[PDB]
Amino acid sequence: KRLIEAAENGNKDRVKDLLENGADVNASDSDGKTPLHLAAENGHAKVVLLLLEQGADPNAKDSDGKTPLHLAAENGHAVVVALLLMHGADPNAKDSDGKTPLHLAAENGHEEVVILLLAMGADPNTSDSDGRTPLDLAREHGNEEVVKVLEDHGG
Amino acid sequence: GKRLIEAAENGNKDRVKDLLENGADVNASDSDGKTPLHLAAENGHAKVVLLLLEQGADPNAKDSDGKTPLHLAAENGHAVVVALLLMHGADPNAKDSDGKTPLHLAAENGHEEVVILLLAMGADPNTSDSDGRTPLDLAREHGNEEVVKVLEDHGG
Repeated sequence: KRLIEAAENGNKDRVKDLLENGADVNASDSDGKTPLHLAAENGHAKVVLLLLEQGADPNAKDSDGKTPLHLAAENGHAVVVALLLMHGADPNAKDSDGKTPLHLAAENGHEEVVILLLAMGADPNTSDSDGRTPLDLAREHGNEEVVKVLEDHGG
Repeated sequence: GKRLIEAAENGNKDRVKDLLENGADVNASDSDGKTPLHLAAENGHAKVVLLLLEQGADPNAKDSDGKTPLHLAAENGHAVVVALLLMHGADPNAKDSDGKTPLHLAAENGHEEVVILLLAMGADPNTSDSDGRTPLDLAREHGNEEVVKVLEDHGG
């Protein structure tokens, strides 16, 4: 409960003391949001690492089917994405719109995140609910470097 | 091999791919022991780094200074490159000729994101270089306060 708000604002000290007091590393909000979802979304890499080493699930799905990897990828938090991938976050997990972390990174033009996801086996040809691939979204965004990266990985 | 090294240094992914298709050795070395992966990691060419790694480039190949591509990427603060190298098994505790690990080089140059990634992959925060200095001593010496705190929190 308090741990979720402490991970959200990137308050590492308050996160550390709440788990020392016995707070569940995998505690969930009414929206299925865990402390790892919010720290990942907000780009708090140090908090993300502490949560991961304490056993936080990098594949926990919220009510939108989004994992902390979806949220970090969407926001272009490259270091956070790398930390999640290192701890076994699925780069092909689909949200409620059928979008993988790669679809969200490509849509928002996050080249570094796209590279990291592809390196960890993200399928560049996965179709979302509208039948669109991350390449289709990268072309809609217009960043030609992301377009090129996806094309080079068999997109 | 020589053409592959310069192309990897320039970040020319298409020329790198063309040379590998023509039979260029992924692990070709210069007279200084620098491989195409050493130069692509040093110059921060993440896309070239990924292509080289998937084609079998050694992330632990040592140059004449005992530096691996991880040392060079960590020293220059290339976070994405560091993450790519770590994913492919680069040793975060490898020592160069000065006894410095990539963590010593990252801490010396104030590269906080690189330090976080190295620590996450098991880099020992208390390794001593040839002068008996730890990454914390080097982070302190060069006034890198953000790096100092991170190292202290990881048992430094």
